[PDB]
Amino acid sequence: AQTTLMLSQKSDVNYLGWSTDESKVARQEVYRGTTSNPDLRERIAVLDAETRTFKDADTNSGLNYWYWVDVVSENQAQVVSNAVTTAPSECKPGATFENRTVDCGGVTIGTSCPNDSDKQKPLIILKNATVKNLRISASGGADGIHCDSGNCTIENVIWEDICEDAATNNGKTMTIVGGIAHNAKDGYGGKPDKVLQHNSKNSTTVVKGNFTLTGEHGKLWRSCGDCSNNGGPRFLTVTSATVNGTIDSIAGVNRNYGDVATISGLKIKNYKEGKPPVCEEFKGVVKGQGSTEKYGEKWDTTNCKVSRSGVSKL
Ligand SMILES: [Ca+2]
Ligand SMILES: [Zn+2]
Ligand SMILES: [Zn+2]
Ligand SMILES: [Zn+2]
Repeated sequence: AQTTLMLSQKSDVNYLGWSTDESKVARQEVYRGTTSNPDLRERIAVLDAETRTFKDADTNSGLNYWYWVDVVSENQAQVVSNAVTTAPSECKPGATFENRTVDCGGVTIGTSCPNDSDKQKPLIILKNATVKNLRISASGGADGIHCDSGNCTIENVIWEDICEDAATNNGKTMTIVGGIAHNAKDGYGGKPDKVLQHNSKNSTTVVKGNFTLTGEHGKLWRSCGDCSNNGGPRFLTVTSATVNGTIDSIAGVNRNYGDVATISGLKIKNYKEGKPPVCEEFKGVVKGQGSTEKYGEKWDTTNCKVSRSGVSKL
């Protein structure tokens, strides 16, 4: 088995994101040191087997740090990641991956993110494919990653500043496994909007592995509200995610099209009921054939399958 680790620094917090192919994970341990010597690293956290992200806010400004993540199997196997530090090739813009998994090895890719653009291109297109360990540059997020057919997995991807959006589901099932997505007010792409855009129908967007949002965001997922040839049903399944920053709302479902958002394991910084609203119901429309409407935040309804127990203060 193997584990690949990536690091992203945000607001004096070091965020770690990793992917692992170990199938029987029991626990995961985070190690840190002030030097590159792995023999001197010391454990700073013991985590459950499901998360794929971690945040370290206990560092001093005058030091550099090295991190490693040890994925421990039920049978004592130590699957240790590469080291990452704060100390100062198939994955290229426009690439399409089909029916296979591509490990980007932690490289960075990006093009641009022009102000006021009406159309931007995807950096990576997946067709029943998986991409893992990739960083999207702050100034070149363009239209993120597209799942254009079948089942796609976006595993341990870091968006330094989401441009139009982070990922788009134009396929059957798009799964986000871990990853860290940053957005900011006045950042690239304008006012923060959605992270995950969902256009296909009879399809699902899945969020797990403690996908983490940092900075300021519009919403985590939106079933297209006014797409050409709009309709549904569109589904969202959230089992583990964290918002360590601010967000306007979490999910937007078009209840008239049968959309259903099923949410639990959601942690939000300083969460208060209604701040932010989690699942909101809307009326979706076909472009040019009517106006959308917002009905409001809902709990335990047909289309908003989220209970108060599904969301908590981080
Ligand atoms: Ca942005
Ligand atoms: Zn987009
Ligand atoms: Zn797109
Ligand atoms: Zn596409």
